[PDB]
Amino acid sequence: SKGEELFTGVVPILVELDGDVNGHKFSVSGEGEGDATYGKLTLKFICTTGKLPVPWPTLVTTLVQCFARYPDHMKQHDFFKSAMPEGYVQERTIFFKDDGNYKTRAEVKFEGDTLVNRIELKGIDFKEDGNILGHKLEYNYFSDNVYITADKQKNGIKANFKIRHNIEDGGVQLADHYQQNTPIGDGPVLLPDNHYLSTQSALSKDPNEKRDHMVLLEFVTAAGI
Ligand SMILES: [K+]
Repeated sequence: SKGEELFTGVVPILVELDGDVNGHKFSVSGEGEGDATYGKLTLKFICTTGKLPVPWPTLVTTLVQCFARYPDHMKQHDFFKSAMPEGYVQERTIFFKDDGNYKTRAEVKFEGDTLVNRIELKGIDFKEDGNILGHKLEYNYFSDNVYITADKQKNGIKANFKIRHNIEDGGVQLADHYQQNTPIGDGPVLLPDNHYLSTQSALSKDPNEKRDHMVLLEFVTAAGI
């Protein structure tokens, strides 16, 4: 595709989210860079409206799969880069088991030489003393597989996966993800064979930063072919 050549080096990334969860409104801004040669993302997010009303870990997935390392033998299955520079719409429902759900819609595209992810999140039916609104999740690390399949009728893809969010002194808060991506442009895109993205997210803090924030180091690699 044309789009693949946009990712051969280090690309600056901007993320902007507006959220509304059980009536609590909030915004997040993120900056960093992605190096798709290595599947490597480094990002820092700030809650610009003050204190974040959900746990940071629950927003990682929402807050640029075009930075996946696709092995050379799977380059024909890389929908994400094939949609660039015009981009794709990424939409999700995220099902928090025994709790509410997030519904997200994002546009991922280049603005100049900057890869931008603009997101609207709406969360409904959360328990106000639940693990999410009660801030009962650990802040550390999670890893999983994003199972991707073609959706020929929207000229895009679907995916699904499950995140096991660690509960502080406890088990796991499951977060079932259902995803669709559709190209923004009229251009052609690569419709993939079934495969997955193996993704590892490491969360940390900037010792100098007083705002509510999250530092993210993530690796994303396509596999399963
Ligand atoms: K938390």
